[PDB]
Amino acid sequence: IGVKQLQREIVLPGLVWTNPLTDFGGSKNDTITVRVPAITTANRRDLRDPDRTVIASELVEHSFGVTLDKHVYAALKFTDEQRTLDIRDYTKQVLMPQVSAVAYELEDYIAELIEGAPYEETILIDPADTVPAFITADQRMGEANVPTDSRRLVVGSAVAAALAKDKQFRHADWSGDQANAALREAHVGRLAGMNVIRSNAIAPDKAYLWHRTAFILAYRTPVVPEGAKAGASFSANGVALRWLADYDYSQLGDRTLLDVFTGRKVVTEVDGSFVRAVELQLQASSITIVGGAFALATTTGTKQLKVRDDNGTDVTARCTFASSAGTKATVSAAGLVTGVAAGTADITASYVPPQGGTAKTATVTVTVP
Amino acid sequence: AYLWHRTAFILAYRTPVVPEGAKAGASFSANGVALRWLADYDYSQLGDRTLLDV
Amino acid sequence: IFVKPELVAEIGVKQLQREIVLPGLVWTNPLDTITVRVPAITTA
Repeated sequence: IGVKQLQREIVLPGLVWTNPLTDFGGSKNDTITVRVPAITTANRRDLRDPDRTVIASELVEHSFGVTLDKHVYAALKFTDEQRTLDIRDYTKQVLMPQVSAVAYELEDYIAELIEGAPYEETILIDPADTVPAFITADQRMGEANVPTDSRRLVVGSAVAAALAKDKQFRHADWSGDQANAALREAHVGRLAGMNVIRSNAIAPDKAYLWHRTAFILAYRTPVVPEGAKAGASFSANGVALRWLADYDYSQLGDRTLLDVFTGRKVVTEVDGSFVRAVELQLQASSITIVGGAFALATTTGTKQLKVRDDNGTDVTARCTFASSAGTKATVSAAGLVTGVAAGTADITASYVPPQGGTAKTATVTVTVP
Repeated sequence: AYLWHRTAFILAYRTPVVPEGAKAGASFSANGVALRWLADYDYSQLGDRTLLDV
Repeated sequence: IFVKPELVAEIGVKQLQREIVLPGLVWTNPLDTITVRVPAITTA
């Protein structure tokens, strides 16, 4: 007994600024202005110059603002009962799935914050040699005079897989370690100073290296309403959640709300330049449609085609599909090929390479029954 | 101006009872007459209602 | 130019309001409807 569905792990919320400052509603428009200390400019003058005039400097302190903008909430209605027919095992059903969903929603919020931050350029990591890519990332961090300490890197499944595939660490003599952590185990040790942290929430082919002073996350636990007969203050992996179920009456409503206030901020410069973080994207060079040749399902069926790169990442969302026999076989935008006429056709999937240039194309035949 | 005897000019107060979905708190009893505090959260809307009535 | 915060204070500035004097000078009765009996006066 027990076939519990596979579920994600909460790793990202523990690697970001959780409530750097407490009070937010005490200021206008629920936002707080943070001042950044300024710097002074200098000047040079030749000795024995006929002109004794001097040029004054300027000291202007640019400041930014952190604002609460989002309200993560989870709504659920009990099955026309309050005590036994819906929550027959208390604190083990309904509550646990709702808490897990809210935690995953906050994790996705943090992931959206990290991915949507303007990274300007993009470090293209090659599977042949990941260490040079990480060294380039270190160089990018060094150029902006970022402090060496408190630099954390979060990698995806594909990044860790490519690190394992790299011959630098696998051979155990190029990596120096005699225990062969890359082969005897699946955990890659810290490289280029930063440690390796695995996170499946982010895109598998995307890795993000950022200093501690890169992102701002604000979390506010709502106060327990005074007009609710129920109420709870259950926490969730470091952030508390507000639970209310006040028996909304109306259509015999047993609605339950698990909510918490969340707010995002990206740290920029005085002129505006996100040079405090870097992103690494795998240099995909070959793609192929999984499953090889296939018939379909029947003469009037559908099949969701899937395409994977050489590295082993799902790229179905970011691939285009074309049919050279559209009358024989009909393909959708997402790759859902539908069989309209029995026969033999071909479908070509094209993927734009992250490194740029011509799009990699792969053609697979289909035999619609 | 008004000059009246204590017998005249009477007033009546009830101090009603709270409904089922009350979630009431403490009492106030302003200027002698008692008052009831009602606090009802409206899940359908975005607000909470507080009522002091008699 | 130095950016500075804002200040909102409150020192003895109370909005003018009325005074509760009239309540307590009237015959208040607790509690559908209330009926008060009027005693009768006879004649001789």
